[PDB]
Formats: sequence, C-alpha cells, structure tokens
Amino acid sequence: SEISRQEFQRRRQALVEQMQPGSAALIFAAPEVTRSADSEYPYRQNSDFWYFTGFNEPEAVLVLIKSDDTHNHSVLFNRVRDLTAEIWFGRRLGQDAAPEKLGVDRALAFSEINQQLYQLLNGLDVVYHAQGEYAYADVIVNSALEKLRKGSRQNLTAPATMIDWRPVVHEMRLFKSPEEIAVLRRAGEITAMAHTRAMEKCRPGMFEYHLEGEIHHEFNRHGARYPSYNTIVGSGENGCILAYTENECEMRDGDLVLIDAGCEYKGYAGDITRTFPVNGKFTQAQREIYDIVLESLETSLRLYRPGTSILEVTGEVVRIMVSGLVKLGILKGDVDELIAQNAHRPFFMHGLSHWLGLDVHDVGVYGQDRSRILEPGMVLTVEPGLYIAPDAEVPEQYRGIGIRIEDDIVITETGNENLTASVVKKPEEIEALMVAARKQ
Amino acid sequence: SEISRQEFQRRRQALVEQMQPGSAALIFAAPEVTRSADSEYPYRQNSDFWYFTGFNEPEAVLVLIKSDDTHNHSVLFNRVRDLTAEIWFGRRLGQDAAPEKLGVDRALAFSEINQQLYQLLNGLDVVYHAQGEYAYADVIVNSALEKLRKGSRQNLTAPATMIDWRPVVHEMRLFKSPEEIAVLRRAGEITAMAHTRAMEKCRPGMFEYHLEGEIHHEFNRHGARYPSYNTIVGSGENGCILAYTENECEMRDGDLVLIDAGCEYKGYAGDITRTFPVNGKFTQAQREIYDIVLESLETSLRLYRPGTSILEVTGEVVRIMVSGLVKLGILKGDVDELIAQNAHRPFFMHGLSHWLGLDVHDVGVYGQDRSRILEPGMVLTVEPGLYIAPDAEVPEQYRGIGIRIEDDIVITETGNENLTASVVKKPEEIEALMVAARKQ
Amino acid sequence: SEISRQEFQRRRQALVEQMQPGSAALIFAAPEVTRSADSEYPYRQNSDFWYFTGFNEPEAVLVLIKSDDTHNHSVLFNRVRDLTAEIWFGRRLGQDAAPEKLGVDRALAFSEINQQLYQLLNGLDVVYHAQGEYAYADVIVNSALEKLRKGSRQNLTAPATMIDWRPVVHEMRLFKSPEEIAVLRRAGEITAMAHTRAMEKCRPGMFEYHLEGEIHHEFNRHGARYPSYNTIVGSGENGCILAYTENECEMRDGDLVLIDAGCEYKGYAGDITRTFPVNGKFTQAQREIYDIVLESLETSLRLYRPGTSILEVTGEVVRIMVSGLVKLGILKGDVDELIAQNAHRPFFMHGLSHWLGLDVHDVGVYGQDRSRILEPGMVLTVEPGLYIAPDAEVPEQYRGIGIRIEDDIVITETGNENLTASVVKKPEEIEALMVAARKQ
Amino acid sequence: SEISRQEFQRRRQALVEQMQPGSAALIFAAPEVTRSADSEYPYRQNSDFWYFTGFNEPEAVLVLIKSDDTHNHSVLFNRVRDLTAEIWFGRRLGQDAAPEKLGVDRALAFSEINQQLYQLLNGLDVVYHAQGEYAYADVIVNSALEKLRKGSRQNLTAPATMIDWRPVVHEMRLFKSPEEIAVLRRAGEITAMAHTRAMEKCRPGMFEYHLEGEIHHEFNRHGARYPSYNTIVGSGENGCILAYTENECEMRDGDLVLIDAGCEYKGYAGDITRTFPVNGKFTQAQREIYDIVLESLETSLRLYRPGTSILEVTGEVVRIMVSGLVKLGILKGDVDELIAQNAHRPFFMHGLSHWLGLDVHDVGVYGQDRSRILEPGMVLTVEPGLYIAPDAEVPEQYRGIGIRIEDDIVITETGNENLTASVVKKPEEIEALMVAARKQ
Ligand SMILES: [Cl-]
Ligand SMILES: [Cl-]
Ligand SMILES: [Cl-]
Ligand SMILES: [Cl-]
Ligand SMILES: [Mn+2]
Ligand SMILES: [Mn+2]
Ligand SMILES: [Mn+2]
Ligand SMILES: [Mn+2]
Ligand SMILES: [Mn+2]
Ligand SMILES: [Mn+2]
Ligand SMILES: [Mn+2]
Ligand SMILES: [Mn+2]
Repeated sequence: SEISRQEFQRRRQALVEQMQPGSAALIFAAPEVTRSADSEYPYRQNSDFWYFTGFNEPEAVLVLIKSDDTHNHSVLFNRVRDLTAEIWFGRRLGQDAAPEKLGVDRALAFSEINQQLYQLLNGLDVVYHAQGEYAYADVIVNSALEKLRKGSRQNLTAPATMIDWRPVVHEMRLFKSPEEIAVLRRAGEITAMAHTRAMEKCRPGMFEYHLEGEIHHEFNRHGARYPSYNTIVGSGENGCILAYTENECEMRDGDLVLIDAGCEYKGYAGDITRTFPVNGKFTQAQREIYDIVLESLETSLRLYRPGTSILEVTGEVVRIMVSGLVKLGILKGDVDELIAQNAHRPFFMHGLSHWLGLDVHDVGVYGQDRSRILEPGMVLTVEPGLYIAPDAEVPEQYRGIGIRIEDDIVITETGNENLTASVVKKPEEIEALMVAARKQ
Repeated sequence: SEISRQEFQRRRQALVEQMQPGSAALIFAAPEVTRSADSEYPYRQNSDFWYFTGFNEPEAVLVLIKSDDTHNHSVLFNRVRDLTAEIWFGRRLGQDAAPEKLGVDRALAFSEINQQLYQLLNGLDVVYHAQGEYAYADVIVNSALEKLRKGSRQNLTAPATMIDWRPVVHEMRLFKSPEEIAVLRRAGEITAMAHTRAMEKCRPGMFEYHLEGEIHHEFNRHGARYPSYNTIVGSGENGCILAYTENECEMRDGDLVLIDAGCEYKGYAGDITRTFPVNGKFTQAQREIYDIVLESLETSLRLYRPGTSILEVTGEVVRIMVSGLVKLGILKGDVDELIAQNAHRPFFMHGLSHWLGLDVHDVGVYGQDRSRILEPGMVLTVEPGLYIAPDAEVPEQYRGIGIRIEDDIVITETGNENLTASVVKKPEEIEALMVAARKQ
Repeated sequence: SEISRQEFQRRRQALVEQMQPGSAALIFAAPEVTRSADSEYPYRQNSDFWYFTGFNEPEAVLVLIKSDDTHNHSVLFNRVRDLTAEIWFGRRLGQDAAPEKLGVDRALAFSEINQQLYQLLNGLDVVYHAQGEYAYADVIVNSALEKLRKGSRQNLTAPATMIDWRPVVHEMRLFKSPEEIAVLRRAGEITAMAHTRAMEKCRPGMFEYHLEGEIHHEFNRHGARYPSYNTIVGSGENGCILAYTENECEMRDGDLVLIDAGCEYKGYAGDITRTFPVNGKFTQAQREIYDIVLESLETSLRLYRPGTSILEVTGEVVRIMVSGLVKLGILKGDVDELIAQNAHRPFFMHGLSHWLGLDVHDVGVYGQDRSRILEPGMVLTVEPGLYIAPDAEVPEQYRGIGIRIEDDIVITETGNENLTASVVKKPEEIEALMVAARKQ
Repeated sequence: SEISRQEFQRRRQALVEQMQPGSAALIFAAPEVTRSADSEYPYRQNSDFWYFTGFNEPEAVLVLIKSDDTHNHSVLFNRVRDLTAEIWFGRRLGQDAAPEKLGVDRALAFSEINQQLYQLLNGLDVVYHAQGEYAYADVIVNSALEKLRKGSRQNLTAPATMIDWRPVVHEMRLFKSPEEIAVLRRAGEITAMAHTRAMEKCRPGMFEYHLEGEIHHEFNRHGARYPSYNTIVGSGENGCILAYTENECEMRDGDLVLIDAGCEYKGYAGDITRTFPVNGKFTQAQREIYDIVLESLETSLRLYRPGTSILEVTGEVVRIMVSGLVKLGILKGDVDELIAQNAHRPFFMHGLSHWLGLDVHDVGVYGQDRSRILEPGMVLTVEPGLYIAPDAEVPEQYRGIGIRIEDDIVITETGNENLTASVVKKPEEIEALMVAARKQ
C-alpha cells in the first residue's frame, strides 16, 4: 500500500479550496543534515512537504497559487539536472520530468528561486507560510517580500497578510484517508513482526542493542528502511527510563526488557511497545505489575470510539492503576482519595495516547488536557505503563520494574481497529511464544 | 579494542604541550539534530570533541587551560543531573562523577557557561577556538570575549589572539596510536564480515536495500550500532553513481552490484567496497573490467609504504587503467599520449585514496594533488574503480558497468597492513564463495 | 502648533477601528544608533511609533488590543524608572506616569516584554506587525509566537494570521489633519526664514558649509532643533549633484548656489530648495535656465488641485522644459518629437513631487508613475530643476549650471495652499533681497 | 592644522612594523546609519579606519599585507566610479585616483571584495581583524576564511591565527603626534570660542536649546561642522543630570546653566564644560559650591604631569571636595574618616579624567582604577563636578545645584598644556564677561 500521485494532487486541491482568492501557499523541503564533517544523515523529507508531494529531495519548494476562486496552479522549484552532481550523489528529477511525475503545472530550478519567487507573489493579497519552520525558508520568503515592498517604482506590491498554514494542514493530517489507513495498517503489521522476532530471539546474555538489530533487520526486509524514531530497548532498571536509547547493557536472566520500536513505511510511523521477561518467564512480582498495565490497555481498547476522548479513557485507566497499586501495597489509602490526589503519577507519568501518522508524535489539536472528542479517521496510540524506580518506597520485590504495552489504533464509525494486535501481549501468550522459540 | 580514559588524557596533554603559555583551548560537543518534528537523529558526537573525551553527550564543552609552561588544568561544562530529564531521556553523567570518569580536573554545569567561561578566559593571551564549526559555540565564545573586552572597569581583559586548533588537532588525528590501529583493525574485520555476508545472501530478485539490511545487522551484532556513512548498494547502471544511496531497485540476474559500506566502531570508520555478480558468475565483459580494477588495487597494495605518496601510486594505477582500456577498445591510441591527456578520467573520476579514522573522509593535510610523503601510522583507503556509463561511446558490452574495489590499510615501517583482506576480492574466490552459498 | 495627547489617542482609535476583532497591533520604537564608539547620534523616534504616541524614548512598544468589536485597550512597554540611569542619561517617563501622560490604559516595564507579550497575544486570531522593520522587534515578536505555538500543553495558542499594518498606517499618514497641516505650515515658515537668511548672508569667499550653519541656527531659534534631512549647499558644478552634502567648497563670485534644506518641527519636515547667485546678480545664461525652472514651478502651483495627479502636472512641466531648452539651443528638434523621446531626461532626471510629512520622502501609495488622483489633505513638494553637466554637449555658457526651486504645498478643496512662498523665488526679488543685504 | 597623507602613511607603516611576517591587517569603514526611513544620519567614519586613511567614504576596507620582514604593501577596497550614483549622492574617489590620493599601492572595487579578499589572505599565517566591531565586516572576513579552509583541492590555505589589532592601534592612538596635538589645540580653541559665545548670549527666558544653537553655529563658522558628542545644556535641576541632552527648558533667572559641548575638528574632539549663572551673577550658595569645583580643577591642572596618574590626582580632588563640603555642612564628620568612606560619592559620582582624541571618550588602557602612569603625548580631560540633588538631605540653599568645570590638557615633558583656558572659569571673570555682554 502506498500514497499515489493523484492523492498528493487531491491534498493540494483541498488546501487550495481553503485558501483565500489572490493568495499563494509556500511549502519548503527539509534541509540536508550533517552527521559528521562531510557526511550527512540519511535524508528525511519534511512531513508537510511530503504530504503534498511524495517528493524526497532537498532544495525544493512547492508554490500553490490561487489567482481567484476558479483559477489556480502549482509551481515546483527543485534541483536542476546536472551530470556531474548526479554521477556523484544520485539522480535528480529535474524540471522537464517533474510536471508529469508529480502532477504539478510548472517546474523551475531552485537556483532561480530568488529571481522568480517575488514575481509569483507580486500583487497577491495573502501568502501562506510556516514562519520559523526553517531558517533557509524564512530567508527566501523575507527576501522576496522585501523586494516587493521596496519595488513600487517597478510596480511591485507585497501581500500584506501572512497566514501560517500549519493549523489548516495539521487538521488535514489528523484525519486519515482510507489509503493512509492502509499504509498505517502495513506499518503496524511490519512493526508487529519485528516485535515478535525480538521476543523469539531474546536470550539472557544478549545485549539490548542486539534486539535493536533484529528489529531493524525485520523492518528492512519488508521495505521499511528506517525506524520512525530511535529504538528503545530498556532491560531491568533501564525500563524505568521512558525513551532510553543507549541500549548498551547485557540483558540479565530475571529482568524484563521493554522494547519501544516502530518502522517508517512510506513516510508513516508504526509505534509498538512490548515488555517481556528476558528469560521467557515472568516472576510473580513482574506479573502483578504487568497485569495492571495489560488491564489498562485492554480496557482502553474496549472504550476507544467516536464520541469519547483521550481524557475520558485516561480517567478509567487511572482508576485501574490506583486500584491495582493499592491491592499490591504500592499505594496505601482510599482509592477515590488517591485518584483525587493523582497518586498514580510517580508510577505513570506520561500520557495514555498520542496521534500517529507521518510523525510518530503526530500533528493535530488535542484540546485542553487531551479532551477533544474523537471522530472516525483519527489514528492514535494506546500506551499505559507503570515504572517503579529502583529506590521507590514500595515493597522491595517491585523496585526496578518498568512496563509499557502499546498498540496503534484507528477510530472507526463503530469503535476502533487495532493495527498492532498481531504481536502477542497476554502474559501466557508471551510465555508460550518464548518457550517455543527457546526450544529451537 | 577501545580507547581508554588514559589515552584521552594523553591526547589532552599532547595538545597542551603545543599550546602557548597563558592560553585556553575550547572544544565543543556536537548539537543534537532534528530528524522530523520533535524526533531527533541518533546522536553523533563531534569527532574532535570525542577524540579528547570519549564523552557522548551534547551540551558539553572541554576547556584546557595552560596557565604557564608547567601548570595546566582542565574544566568540563556538561549537563547537570536532573531527575525528570533523566527519567524521560536518559541518564546524564553530571558534575560530581565527571572528574573521575573522564579524568578532568573540574566539572561545571553547562547552564552556567555564560557566567563562568569569561572568568576562565580573563587575562589569558591566547584562546584556541574552531571558529565557524558550530553557531552555538561561536555565540558562546563571542559573548565571553565581548564581556571581557567591555569589562575594563571590572579589571577584565580579553585574549587578543585566537588560534584555530583544527590544523594542530587534525595533524594529531592523522597519525594513529597502536590502540587506534587496534580499533580500526576491528572495524575492518567487522566491515569485512558484513561484506562477506552480503555476497553470501545476494540473489536475483532481492532489492538493493535487502543487502543494506544484511550489512547493518552484521555491524550490529559485533557492537558497531551505526554505519560510518550511508551504505551504497548500486546494482546495474546504479553502480555508475558513486555515492548511490537510494538502494531502491530490484537486483537483476546478469547485473553486477557494487556495495560500499562501513561500520562505525568505537567512533572509528571501516570503509570497504566490493563489486560482484548478482547471480554469482561474472560475464566475460564484467570480468574484463573487473580484472583492470583488481590489478590496480593489487599493485597499489604492493606499493604503499613510507616514502611514497598517494599521487605517486595513482600514477601507476592510471597506467594500468589506460593500458587495460586500450586493450579492450574502450580507449584508442598510444598509451603514453592517452596518459598525458588524462584519457582515463571519463571512467575513473575520483581519487585513489583518502585518509580514514574518526571520519570516513578523515582529517589531515594531503599536500598538493595528494603528494604528501607517507609515514607510519597513517591510515588510508585504496579504492580504484571504473564506471562505463550506459550511453558511453564504447563497445556495447561494457556499457552500464560500474566496478569499485576498496581496502583499508595502515602504513607501517615495512610497508602497509591491509585491514580488510578477510573479505575476498579475486574473481574466482568471489565466484566460489557465491557458488557455495547458492547451493545451501 | 503641535500634536496633542488627544490626537495621538484618536489615531490609535482609528487604527483599532480598522483592525479585526480578536487582534493586537504591535508598534515598536526606533533603536538608539551609534555614531562612534560609545557616543550615539541624537535620538530620532520611528515615524509610525511617533504618529501613535508622541513619545520620544527607545525601548518602547505600543500594543493595541482589540478583544472584540466594542472592547479594546492599549498597553505600553517602556523603560522603568531607575535613579542611576536617570542621573547619568536623562529622565524616563516610567510606568506610573505613562497612562495619564500618553493616554494609554496600562504601562509595563520593557525589561518584562518577553515574559508578558506572549500573554497578550495568547488566543488572538490576528497580530499586526511590521515584519522586517527592526531586527530587535522581529526577535521579540517571533519569540512570543514561538512560545505560543509550542505551548499547547499550557493551553496557549498563537494567532495564525500576521498582517503588515504599514499599508493601513501609511494611508492614514498620507491624509493630514488640520492640526498636522498647522504644524507643517509652521515648519514651512521656519524653513523659509532660514532660506531667506542664507540669501541675505551669502557672499563670495564664504564656504558652502557656512550657509548650512546659518540655516541650522535659524531652525534652532524657532524650536526646530534638527534638520529633516542632511542640508545640501551646492555651489557651481556641485549644484549638478542632486543630494550633494559635502558642502566643503569656497563659493565663487559668478557661480550659483543651490540650497536644499528643511527643518524638523514637532516631527514634521519642511523641504525647500532655492538657487541664487553667490554674488547677488544672475548672469544672462543663469537667468535663461532659471526662468525655465521658475515657469515650471509657477505653472505647477497653478495646476495642483484635487482631481489631477503628479503624473499629469509633470507632463505640463516636461513641455515647458523641452520648449525652453529648444529655444536656447540646448535641445535641437521638434518639441513634440523631443517630448516623445523624453529628451529632457539628461537635464531633469528626478520626479517633480514627493509626499511630505513625518518623513521628508513621506509614506503613501503614489500609483503607477505617480498617477494617483490628488485629494484634499495630501501634502507634497513641487521641485522642478535643470542640471547642465560641466561636460554637456551644449552651448558652453550653460555648462555647470544646476538649478532647483522647490515649494511645499497642501491640496485643499479649492486647489492648493503654498506653505513656503514666504521665501522669494522670482529672480528680480532674489536680486533685490541680496542687493539690500549686501549694502549693509 | 590637519593630518596629511604622509602621516596616515607613517601610521600604516608603524602598524606594519608591529605585525608578524606573513600577515594581513584588515580595517573596515563604518556603515551608513539610517535616521528615518530612507534618510541617513551625516556620515561618521570609524575612528580607527580614519586614523589610517583620512578617507570619509563607507564601503571601504584597508588591507595591509606584510609578506615578510622587508616587503609589504597596501590594498584599498572602495566604491567604484559610477556616473548615476554620483549625480545623485555625491562624488566617489574610485580606484584610479585612490593610490595617489591616499598613498596606497593598489585599489580595487568594493563590489569585488568577496572575489578578491580570500586571494590576499591565502597562505598567510596571521590575520589581524577587529572581530565583533561590525557585522558586515565579520561576514566578509568569515566568508573569506571559510573559502580558504574548504579550498585545499584548489591549493588554498587559511591563516590559523586571528589577532585583534585594537589593543595595538589603541595604544598608538593614546600617544599623539605633534600634528595631532596641533589639531586638538585648534579643536580646543574653537570649542572655547563657542563656550564664550554661550556665556555672552545667555539671558533668562531663553531656552536651553538656544545656547546649543549658538554653540553649533560657532563650531561651524570655524570649520568644525559637527559636534563630537551631543551637546548638554542643563539649567537648574537639569544640571544634576550628567549627560542631559533634552535641552528643552526655559532658563530661569536665579538658576545656573551647565554646558558640556565640544566640536569635532578634522576628526578630533574638543570637550569643555562651563557652568555659569543664567542672570550673570552667582548667588552665595552657588558660589560656595562653584569655589570647591574650581579649586579641584585648578589643583588638578597644577599637578598633572608625567609620572603621576589620574588615580593619584583624583585623591587630591576628593580631599578638596570632602573638606569643602564639611565646611558648608553638606557632609558632617571627620574629613579623613569621610574620605575613607568615599562620602563624596553622592555628589561627585563620575571620574575626574578621560582620554581625548578621535573619540571624546578616547581609546587606550587606563590601568586598574585609572592608575596608569602618565607620559608625554597623552591627552585627557579634567572635569570635577558637584551635583546636589533637589531632594538631598543637605542645607536647603544647596539643593538642585549642578556644577562641572572641564578643561582639555596634553601631558608634556614639563607638566601639561591646557588647550581650553581661553574660555574663562574664575567666577569673577565669568561675572565680568556676562556683565559686559548684558550691557550691550
Ligand atoms: Cl538548481
Ligand atoms: Cl546544565
Ligand atoms: Cl525596563
Ligand atoms: Cl563598488
Ligand atoms: Mn507512542
Ligand atoms: Mn512508543
Ligand atoms: Mn572510501
Ligand atoms: Mn568506500
Ligand atoms: Mn523635496
Ligand atoms: Mn528638497
Ligand atoms: Mn569629558
Ligand atoms: Mn565634557
């Protein structure tokens, strides 16, 4: 599953529909990023630029011009064909091929952007620009507007109104098309396969980074070359560090390992967390904490639907957590009083859910305290966890236990669809999977 | 093999030995780098900062103060311990543990650098600073010097002399210690294992990126988590693009694949290229080009030694290439006349060798046209290639063939040591390796 | 005559009337400007900031908040009272006195602008800001918007729309109130007195700068401390340099001197040019050129009125100039053909008229080729000139003659009022004035 | 008196003598400065650039190249001849005339500085540059060094050492040549004439700014077009504000007026302060404070000589002040105890002396607490004052009195020469001068 030229075009048209007549929208590509000295990190296109183009080159700018309420057109600035640059660094789309390939009306060399952009903006009323997104982009836009402002003797005029298109575009991104959901479903499947593999490969004495290696290889083999975020493999006390990425320790017989990893497939993020015993068998203490986190996740998965909110579901999770922690003696007191005091916060200190899409922490307005009412087409994670610090003032057997279990879901008309349920999470199923693997 | 605290300390002392009395050297850590939105790329420390510290955190500055010719000391600015930041993002060394861990005299919070740095520079004659390396660093240094310049009523004075330490430090880096050579030897071995694996796994119909996946998994399993540069897997006509990294094509029965890949092990780069038939058997045309490139590499490996130069060895390679291309009818004319006209350049358009170390294209002065005389302790690549474009005006059977073969060597008292000869390169050995793998 | 608190308030209200509900307008003071080392030029407030405040301090920001269509208020950020800063550098208005003195609702310390501005902008739909006017202002505004954009977890939101208020404000400035016209009338009178003085003081052997001295002293004595632009005193060939300000030459018996000078009175510019003989008597050649320029000015003064344009009046002037130059043999050919070829341009190369107000080249849209139809309340200069270069291919007696004659006018319902006719311009009146002075 | 081409050349040579072999010094002109909108302040050349050139244009850079210990040469970058720019804005020296006019070896267009500067710096060991002086200059220098650093394949190399030339140049400026002393002597005479005029013109009911007008006219008539700093005319309580420049009040019968004003003559500053009765007669209270300030000045003038210091002379002044204030009942207690407590500081809160030259607060190292031993050729002010605030807890008759009396001196072999004693300061002489003027 992928996103096609025609869908990128529909998105551009949907933006144009929202624009004022006599306006232009400017969407800039991500800069290349140095890793060390003359070597660069693998290129990652800006998500908003990607959303409107599917074009994976730097030094590119999409310009959507809405001349009036019926007439509009698109111009792409992009790198020119250049034999020498291409022999060295790779092929470039260039200007001749771009209109047909991408479905834009005109393409111009990026090297000419300062000579041409002001001409496209001249006489317009409004420019849509994400001010502050990139320095290089602000320089280009500010230079063009200055030429126009100062050019009255050449009959030039600048648009007086600049509107940030991020709020409009991020609201578009928040609601996925069926094609996007299909891509995210595949990302979920690929990510789940990787997590199953990690559980099947894990043995005491392996390093945390070995499981990262297994996961990344699995992503690759299905065509997801890069992860969507830096993979977390936190064994033992490291599982109590939320975004632990050092992954440098030897995994010990008797510890849990928490793996938070997700692929990037056609631009879209998977995001799964599983926690499991390094030796294939939960201890009693580990199981007691795990059961609370799993009940939190299972309850959330029953509840998420149009018309509820992340805030509302979080309330149910907090009750499950406080109730369970009281039963184990980790918290002491009356459940309702403890809930009123947010007594769970030392052990569950992050949010239950975030939006998911072209970014792992995806764009879109949450509302105050994540109170926004859910609607079909929203995609979000569900990620309860409990983290009992090595020095917590709790019964000793629970110290140093970090557990998170996370699935990705899409809100549907009828509830939600779980995109990541193909990797096991019930403790007996985890144990069975690992027992079967350990016998090979 | 690794680099130890005591070696980092010896390096700092070696720099101090070269500094003027009444001076301070300032070495800044790399900034964290955004990948998309709120997600960052995996952190890569600045190579020069790494060289003097082995410390893998951002927001850190090493200050070496040479008060006079016998008295000197070191101060590290680094991130403070912070429970909340650490629960979220990972542990920090902090100030209490840093002096013993790193072997510096004093450690101070990075948050206090603007309140403290000018106090360390006050009254010194010289500051060593890599101006222009990082914007954030220039801001800090410039602010401190301005405070001092403008602070005469508070009895403050700025050092009037600013010296770029890059030339001195890069000359240090150019000559490897035995410990560095041991690390590079392991990087070479790990990289060679990965290339052997790629040859054993390659089959027609696999995608170029599949071999990248195999290579990266092999790096990981030996403790080299990241590649030293973006892996190149160029099959067919893609092998004629020097740093092709798209790796997006299906590998065809009858094509060659060129793989240029290297691990980063304890900061140090491996860098190997092998070219081999996707189907395990070179065609006659492919073998004819391969033989010329291999003779170029084998001759270079015989010749490299103290007292020669990259320029001198390149001359021998150019003769081998022109002679071979004339024999096949790719070039026409008198060999010596063709050499005088640099007639090889359409087919071999890059350098034979680059320095190798903490960067894949490592630091250090080459001399005009890479004429610097070689000395023991220098580490360099040897990477002849021939690239016959799909549209080259040559006998048709050679069009679209891109071949490079690259080894990493260290210059010794007695010649050179090849760090990467554990992955095969003779065509009969490549074929035998692949035949054996294809039968499994 | 001056502009009062209540008028500044009416202007602020007039701007608020034009603003969208749920918006804030930000108007920043001019920075102080270094002359040399630690010495600054005399402070000149930004004209737009002045227009809305009459407040002559730096480090001040006026914020007009339009909460909805009936409710609005103003906040001033300005320097705090500070005994030491005030003993050294002068008194400051401060926060307690500002609301009553300036007629704003609230005043806050400038030192707190970064802690407070984002709070004022939070939740608004539109911010009016002159982007690119001042670097320091852009930094403040951009920082505030960034805090808001990134502050969703603190329930903060940024206005998505930024509108340049310059076009609206400059259209306000283009049409003067009766009070502004009264101030400009006084500026005209003061400037005219200075020009009369220069004519009465001029003698051969004085330096050009001596007349600048007389002019500036006259401005001062009437309470116009500073000129509105750098005074031009161009004698002989220097009169052919349009904005000659060196004023370094000894004025020669037999040369003309062109003086372009204007006061700044309560923020408003006078702008007069007179050209006259250094020795008090025009030569025949000088008179022949002078007569053409004077006829151009006199005709323009008859014609300027509501419903015509600078372009239209310029056409009449060009005909007068071409006709006169043909009669003297400076141009040769048919007048209408010469007009069609713009044959006057080597000798009259600037515009006839510019707007006049808080800036000498005042703000406001001219229309293409200065075609905008004139309306009552517009204030403009009328400044024909002829400049015959020392090396011009013309009859020799005209070479090196530079003449400009300039008056300031206000368009009225019934034509125009000349604000500067109290300094003579008829050649016989100039001669009589100088003869009378030279006899003393 | 002026500074000639040959002296500017001697200065350049004196700098070259101090430079390391294989070095270049870069000295940049001041930028033009906006006053309002498209109008600029009158141009003021950077003092250090002026010191080495006597060239009064912006967009100019002096480059002194010391190739080795016997060979050196100079290159000027400056604006090209351009007919249109010159018809509008004034004549330019250009490249053809510059070598002879200024005495430099070569001149190049400023428009070519980025194409040429790196070529001049290539292969040098040291660059002398005043980092942070001007943004535009830092951009040019940093760009050139970056081209060189990154240009090894084009055989380019950057100087690794950057030295601030300000300390060396400011030490040069601190010691005046006989020609400089002659210029400063004339500046002193011109400034003194202006102060005499102000005393002769002052009458009750005039505004403070009227005396500024008289002073500036007097500067102008002697060829000092601009003041060296903004003129201070502080009458009554305004005399207690040290750099009061509003000069907006009506001068009252019975008040003192303090005038601090100085001309700029051929680049050099005069700096005189006189305080006198607006009505021509000191009251008893005014005379009692005046006598203490005058004794302080007269004693300082007797004492200043080679081998003493500003700190040492200040000690004598503090004793005179504390002794006098005790006698009047403004201070109470034992003189030596009061001195030990710095009890004078509420009334004399600034320094006695500053260096004087191309800047009014001239360059040069003072030493801790202005302790540097004085030597012949140093030029400094002597400016005791007493300022009794309107609300001071002192006998009522002294409240609101601000008195400063300031002369400019040059240290000679034999003591000092007073450059400003031609304007009276003894109270009986002030009264006689004013009485004589008031009778006219
Ligand atoms: Cl391009
Ligand atoms: Cl910190
Ligand atoms: Cl403040
Ligand atoms: Cl130029
Ligand atoms: Mn998540
Ligand atoms: Mn996750
Ligand atoms: Mn290589
Ligand atoms: Mn390589
Ligand atoms: Mn004018
Ligand atoms: Mn004018
Ligand atoms: Mn002074
Ligand atoms: Mn003074």
